[PDB]
Amino acid sequence: AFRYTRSQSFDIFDINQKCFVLESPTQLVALHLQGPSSSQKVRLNIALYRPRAGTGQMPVALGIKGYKLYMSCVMSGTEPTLQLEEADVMRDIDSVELTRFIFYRLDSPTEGTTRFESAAFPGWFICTSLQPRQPVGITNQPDQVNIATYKLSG
Repeated sequence: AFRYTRSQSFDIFDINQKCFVLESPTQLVALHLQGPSSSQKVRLNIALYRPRAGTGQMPVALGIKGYKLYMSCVMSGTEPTLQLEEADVMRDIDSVELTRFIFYRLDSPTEGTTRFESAAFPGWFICTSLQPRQPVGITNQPDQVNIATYKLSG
């Protein structure tokens, strides 16, 4: 279904200039990182895939750079949930199960912004809260009382 092509490291901020930090090994939070603290900003190692749902094709996996984690979308209880999993780099994504790691990177090239739509959960997008220091999650209402728009730089 998808084969790995290459990775590239990016800084990422949401549209309100919050960055990601790894609050605990299983949870990202978004905050305005500043002042006087030891919290380390997360960079993404974005693995680009080639193919072998409403979805704009640039399928990617999102590695949490330096922490040996990849983002995934999975059912928890009865609700789609963003999680972070210890996973090695995957050459092949060739099952419904492994599709949990794939997002479509949706760039708005003119504006230089990006959204990330789950491949396992089409219609669900990676989002942050309007409030700082809350978990990064997924939503089927992107940018509606949350932020689902990012600016990447590499």
